[PDB]
Amino acid sequence: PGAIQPHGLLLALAADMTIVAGSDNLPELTGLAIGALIGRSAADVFDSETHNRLTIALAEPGAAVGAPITVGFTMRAGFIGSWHRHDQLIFLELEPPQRDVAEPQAFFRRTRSAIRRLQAAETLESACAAAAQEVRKITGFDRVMIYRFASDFSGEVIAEDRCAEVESKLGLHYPASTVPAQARRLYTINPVRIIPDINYRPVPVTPDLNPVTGRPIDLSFAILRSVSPCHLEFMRNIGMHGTMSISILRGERLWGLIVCHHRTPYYVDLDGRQACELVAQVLAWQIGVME
Ligand SMILES: *[C@H](C)[C@H]1/C(=C/c2[nH]c(/C=C3N=C(/C=C4\NC(=O)C(CC)=C4C)C(C)=C\3CCC(=O)O)c(CCC(=O)O)c2C)NC(=O)[C@@H]1C
Repeated sequence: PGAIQPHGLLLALAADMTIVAGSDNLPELTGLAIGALIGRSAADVFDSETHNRLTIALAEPGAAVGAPITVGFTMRAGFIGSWHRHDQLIFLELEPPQRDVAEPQAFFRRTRSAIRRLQAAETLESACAAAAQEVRKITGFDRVMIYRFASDFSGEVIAEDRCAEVESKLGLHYPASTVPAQARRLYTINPVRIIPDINYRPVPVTPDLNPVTGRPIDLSFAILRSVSPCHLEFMRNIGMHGTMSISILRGERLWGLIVCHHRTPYYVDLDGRQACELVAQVLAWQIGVME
């Protein structure tokens, strides 16, 4: 155990900013070796401006999450990074700057438009239909659904927008087991979950033992964390190899999910995930007034 999905890098720093852990794909994306970085200082590995951004963000020890940091190394180029504090470690997760031609970009206009359209929705039903259609425009996903939770944590697909070629899931009910209590808990903490490719080979993080708590590294807060085989099989059975879900939060309660599926592996960068997050906040607020 102790692995992530390969579409990014995970570096784990101790509270003092010393590199204590890393995903095995660091030489393949940066050039530097994993062992040639464990025990190394962040001041040596990152450029002066990057180390400054990191130090400034980590100067408040209460702050659990950080806005995207441009991460540049001394041997560089720039990665888009997210940090989280969990299990007494600072997790720095990097998305490579290498954009694919199939992947969407330029989310601003489409997001402003989505929010303009969403505000004009008259009912809870028509706001969820507009949110599904608008998220599909922003992202390019094949199918986008609004999956609402019932009191027993079972859900129903109350809304959906999709490519004509893909099948419908509108009106379908599923047990609470499909999205279990511990998956649901992490969605109240980190609002967007991504699985760009259900057939990924997990990339391990070495060492997989936390050098402070004694206990192995808890990656339950990492964006790149591995997926339970049960969910991967569930997705494979419906023919969707790329997924993304955005929680609809009513306070800390999970009202539902904005579920996105793609037939082939599909990736939405940090910019588009933050754009979708905003749409979900607008939608949750409107659900609150309309309820
Ligand atoms: C395993 C035996 C049981 C199980 C576990 C499981 N599910 C998830 C995560 C998700 N499950 C879904 C559920 C749906 N997706 C949909 O498209 C539909 C309607 C067609 C449903 C009911 C969702 C949206 C997620 C979130 C992840 C994602 O965006 O795809 C987990 C957590 C996996 C993770 O790492 O996030 C687990 C452990 N699923 C089953 O079916 C079994 C009963």
